[PDB]
Parts: sequence; structure tokens; C-alpha cells
Amino acid sequence: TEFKAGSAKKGATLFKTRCLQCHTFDQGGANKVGPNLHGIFGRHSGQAEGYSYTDANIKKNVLWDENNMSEYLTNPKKYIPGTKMAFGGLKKEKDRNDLITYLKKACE
Amino acid sequence: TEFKAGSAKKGATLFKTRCLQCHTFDQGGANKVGPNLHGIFGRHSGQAEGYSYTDANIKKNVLWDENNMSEYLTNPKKYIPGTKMAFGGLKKEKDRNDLITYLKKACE
Ligand code: HEM
Ligand code: HEM
Repeated sequence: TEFKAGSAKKGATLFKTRCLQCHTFDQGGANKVGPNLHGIFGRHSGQAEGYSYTDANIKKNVLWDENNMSEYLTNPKKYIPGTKMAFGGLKKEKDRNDLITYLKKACE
Repeated sequence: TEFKAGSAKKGATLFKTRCLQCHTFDQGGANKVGPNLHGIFGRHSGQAEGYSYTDANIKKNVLWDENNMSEYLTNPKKYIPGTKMAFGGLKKEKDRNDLITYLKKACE
């Protein structure tokens, strides 16, 4: 695990294009198919208020940081087997760096 | 040649990230390393006012459309051998569709 800073501009459009369909990142943002991601960095998995996670997510108790996030986004079901997140993953590291750069400034 | 509509949102960040370094797309936009692209679609190659093209660009007399543009962006030097445009190309069609979707609404 070794993430590098990418384009937030580029990361924000990855977000709109691959994650918005199921999540919000804003404070005061609502849970939708996926939980609201505001303040995810440094939190553990399964703790968004009012959201119904899988036993799988909960139990993994992942601490969310930028390198976890990157391994996570590679192949979600592989990272947390039993997850309901129906996303196949961001194959290219460059894509992942971008998206995690934006999430890092946007979810805070 | 068969281009399909992509994300303009996504195409605009490709632009910022791969083309802005050398071009503008705005009307009233200045020539920089590369010529200003405002109104490129339907024009022929080598005709931006006040810009010093290569003999290569000029002579190809490419008519600029969305499918030309896409073959062009794949491998620029291959499309116009003798070109000074020091860009290696957009390998992924998806990337090219996005970028040409945005250019199409932005350069008009
Ligand atoms: C690349 C875009 C995405 C990002 C960055 C992202 C990020 C995340 C993260 C970090 C979690 C863990 C939540 C936590 O532990 O608080 C999560 C969960 C979840 N996401 Fe995504 N996700 C993305 C795409 C999607 C998409 C497209 C969907 C809908 C098809 C989706 C649906 C879900 C669901 C249902 C959960 C909860 C899983 C469970 O409870 O087992 N996500 N997402
Ligand atoms: C994917 C981003 C880019 C796009 C969409 C793009 C588009 C184009 C187009 C359509 C032309 C033909 C001009 C005409 O016939 O009027 C051109 C020429 C040119 N571009 Fe790019 N370009 C891109 C990236 C770059 C970059 C990064 C550079 C600088 C390193 C650059 C430098 C040039 C130059 C110097 C020319 C003129 C070539 C010649 O006279 O032989 N372009 N560009």
C-alpha cells in the first residue's frame, strides 16, 4: 500500500460517473443505496448512522484510510466477501489515486 | 469509424488533464503551444488564424469531425506523420468518446 496524490478534478468526475449512483459525500448528505461517505477517513467500516450494512462489512471492521480505500476499490467483493456493494472495481491505480484524492478533500 | 456519446463532465476533465497544457477551446481563446480549437468541427486541418502549423498537418487537409478526431486521438503521429503535437494518444475508446463529447459541445 502506497497511494500517491492524483487529480481531484479528475477524481470528482470518477465519483459522478461511478459512485454517485449509490452514494453522497456531503455532510448532511443522505444514505441512498450506499451509505453517506462524509467523514469516512479514519472511521471504521459499518458505522454510518441509520444505514443497514451487511454482516460482512461490519465484521471486517476496516479502518478507512487512503491505502485501504485503494485496495478496497480494486475489487470490493474480494476485499470484503459478503458485501452488497455491486461495484466491480477500479482496475487502474491512476483512476484510484484520482478518486481517493477527491474523496480525501471532499469527505472531510 | 463509429463514435458514441460519452460523459461531457468526464471529457472536460480529460481536457484539463491532457490538452489544456497546450490548447484553448474558447472563442477568443489564444493559440499557445497548440492552436486554439474553437470551431474545429467541420473545419479542415491547418486553418487556425495566426498559428504556425507543420507542413504535415496542413497537407493532410483533414476535415475535422467526431470519427476523424477519435482516430486522430488514438495515435496522432500515426494519423499525421510529421506532426509536432507531442501527444502519445488516448488508447481507450471510452476516454476518446468522453473527450470528443465535451469538445463537440465546448468548441462550438
Ligand atoms: C467508485 C465509487 C464508489 C465508492 C468510492 C464507494 C465507496 C464505498 C465505501 C468506502 C463503502 C464502505 C462503507 C462504510 O464502511 O461506511 C461503501 C459501501 C457500500 N456501497 Fe459503495 N462505493 C462506490 C460505488 C458504489 C456503487 C456504484 C454502489 C451501488 C451499485 C455502491 C453501493 C454500496 C453499498 C450497498 C454499500 C454498503 C455495503 C454493505 O453494507 O455490505 N457503492 N461504498
Ligand atoms: C487530448 C488533448 C488534445 C487534443 C484534443 C488536441 C487536439 C488537437 C487538434 C484537433 C489539432 C489539429 C489542429 C488543426 O488542424 O487546427 C492539434 C494540433 C496541435 N496540438 Fe494538440 N491536442 C491535444 C493535446 C496536445 C498537447 C498535450 C500538446 C502539447 C504537448 C499539443 C500540441 C499541439 C500542436 C503543437 C499542434 C499543431 C501541430 C502541427 O502544426 O503540426 N496538443 N491538437
